[PDB]
Amino acid sequence: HSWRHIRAEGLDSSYTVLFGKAEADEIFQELEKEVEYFTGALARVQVFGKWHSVPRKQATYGDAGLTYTFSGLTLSPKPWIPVLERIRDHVSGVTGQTFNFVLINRYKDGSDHICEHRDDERELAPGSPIASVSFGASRDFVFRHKDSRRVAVVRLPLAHGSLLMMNHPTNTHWYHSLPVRKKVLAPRVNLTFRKILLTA
DNA sequence: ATGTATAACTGCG
DNA sequence: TCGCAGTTATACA
Repeated sequence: HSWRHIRAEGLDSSYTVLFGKAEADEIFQELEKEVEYFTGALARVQVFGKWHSVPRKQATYGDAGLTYTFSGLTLSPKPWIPVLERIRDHVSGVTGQTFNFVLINRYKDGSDHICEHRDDERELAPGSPIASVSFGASRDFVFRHKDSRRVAVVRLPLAHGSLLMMNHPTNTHWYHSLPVRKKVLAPRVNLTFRKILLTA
């Protein structure tokens, strides 16, 4: 059971394949059944002064009593469901890391995507990581650095059943997108777990 | 108060 | 197809 450690100036990440085809497939199907995404008005964001709707499908889940601002739109996460607990318990029992909140993204195909984002936030616990889990289609994850100087970009194929671990830094211009890959045709579900403040 | 960042898009090469 | 340039009008640090 092996890990890859990702390092560049300001960057610390740890990719691994947590799940074999045995359960990752079983879980993927159980996710498609049960996960309820946001629709219409709740699936919208304000970026650069306009409202758009997300080129994907989103959901939030978590412990009771929390709120999460996502790009100028604040909701309360839906209570946990048996499959999300089932996963979280596995991640936690392996990473020794607890989480109260997860943000779920379904991408129907290679043009369903997400845009460059800094985790720069004070909504996360003081020193705590972010666990990114993926199921379905293998898709590229991208890290870009803000600058002024020329240091490279970190591309990463996130496979069916794989865990990516990222540390939250308090001072980093590392942005993360998951760009369009037109050639991809299968669906992809992606759950990033977080530890949220309860102050909200 | 005055600076600065933005989870999205289109139109180029 | 893919990546990079340029947003845009409030929001908030």
